[PDB]
Amino acid sequence: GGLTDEAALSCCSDADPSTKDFLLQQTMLRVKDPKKSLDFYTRVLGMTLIQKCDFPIMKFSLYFLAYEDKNDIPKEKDEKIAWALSRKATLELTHNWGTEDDETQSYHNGNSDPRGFGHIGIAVPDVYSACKRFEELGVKFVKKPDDGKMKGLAFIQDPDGYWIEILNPNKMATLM
Amino acid sequence: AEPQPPSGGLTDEAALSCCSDADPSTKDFLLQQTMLRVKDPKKSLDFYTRVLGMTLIQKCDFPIMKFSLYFLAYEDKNDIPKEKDEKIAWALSRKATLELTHNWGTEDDETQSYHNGNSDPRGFGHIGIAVPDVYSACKRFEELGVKFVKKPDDGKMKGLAFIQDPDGYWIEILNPNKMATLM
Ligand SMILES: N[C@@H](CCC(=O)N[C@@H](CSC(O)OCc1ccc([N+](=O)[O-])cc1)C(=O)NCC(=O)O)C(=O)O
Ligand SMILES: N[C@@H](CCC(=O)N[C@@H](CS[C@H](O)OCc1ccc([N+](=O)[O-])cc1)C(=O)NCC(=O)O)C(=O)O
Ligand SMILES: [Zn+2]
Ligand SMILES: [Zn+2]
Repeated sequence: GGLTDEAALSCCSDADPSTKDFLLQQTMLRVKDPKKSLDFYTRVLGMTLIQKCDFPIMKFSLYFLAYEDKNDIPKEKDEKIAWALSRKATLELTHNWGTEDDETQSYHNGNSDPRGFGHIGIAVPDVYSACKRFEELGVKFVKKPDDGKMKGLAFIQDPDGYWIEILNPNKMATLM
Repeated sequence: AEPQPPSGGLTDEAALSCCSDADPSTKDFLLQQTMLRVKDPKKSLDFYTRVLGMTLIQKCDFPIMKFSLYFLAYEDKNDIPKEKDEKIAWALSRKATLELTHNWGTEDDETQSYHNGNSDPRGFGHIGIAVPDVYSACKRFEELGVKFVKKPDDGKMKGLAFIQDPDGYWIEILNPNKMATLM
């Protein structure tokens, strides 16, 4: 069965002083087509492209997306890099050059075998109004808010089919 | 030239051409979690809290569906509310949390293991933690028996590391104030 609350806590340790100031900075996902992904994360989800890095020899680019005010992005190159990479909760989208031309290529979202990663999740003020707008924009849904068992929780998909949970923190406790 | 050239990297201009300003309806959206399935929650809780210094900020159990959820984050333990409902609203409104999904029974199934996304079929790559000193953090990780994908001075990007958790998910260990002098 599951762990009890006491057992789970016994498995946890206090933060060592050496981990002071550590922060969970990014989640990296590979994207087939950066044009489609950038449109989705900025226009549909409202994130900001805070940094773009290109690696010509290794043939890939990185796009960092985050919920930051665009006016906070530093102008200087090195300051910009340090600022973007010290923001909490960023998405690092990796574009391996040439995948958009390969009709037989697609990335795996982790929700069918083999499974592992499941989804990223965005907290919103109102799951119903967010999803009504997503519907109007033609967003693909795994789960609309009242579909299935948990009412008021949704799962949408990005252009690669990665699942994105849409949740209201103040309604999670009464889910079902 | 005649044939349509292969797609390559986007120019900075091409990338910005696909970006739209944020609609006001999304102004309070936040990136709250990354969900990873874990084979054994005991090993994962020990790793994330003892090795990486994260805090268990919420635990959820779903008896009928036979799974539990463990939320880990870099939060002060004293900020965790006492009441069950207040605790949930607070934990699920924190930015940058990890949601660990334990499907009951995987820990005793010797034929089972999750996939980390870095071998066929690929998708997800890694999570990343920003630290003040990659070399000192990785020296400690080595002392603790942490599995590495890339030590700080391994490969071309010196000063950047990748470690793995109990399920083999990759975790980047980076110092944001030195990333600009990489390459
Ligand atoms: N073919 C690869 C491409 C992605 C890739 O190679 N990423 C590398 C870290 S980049 C990186 O180090 O990031 C460097 C940087 C980022 C952002 C900035 N900035 O803020 O501007 C500046 C510099 C990597 O994973 N190395 C680990 C290993 O396999 O051992 C893939 O995963 O599909
Ligand atoms: N066998 C599954 C288990 C994990 C699982 O099913 N999680 C579901 C969201 S629970 C959830 O969203 O959350 C319900 C809740 C969480 C936290 C709190 N809280 O903070 O107390 C309260 C309530 C999910 O992925 N649903 C989409 C689908 O499969 O169609 C798997 O993915 O491996
Ligand atoms: Zn990364
Ligand atoms: Zn989730």
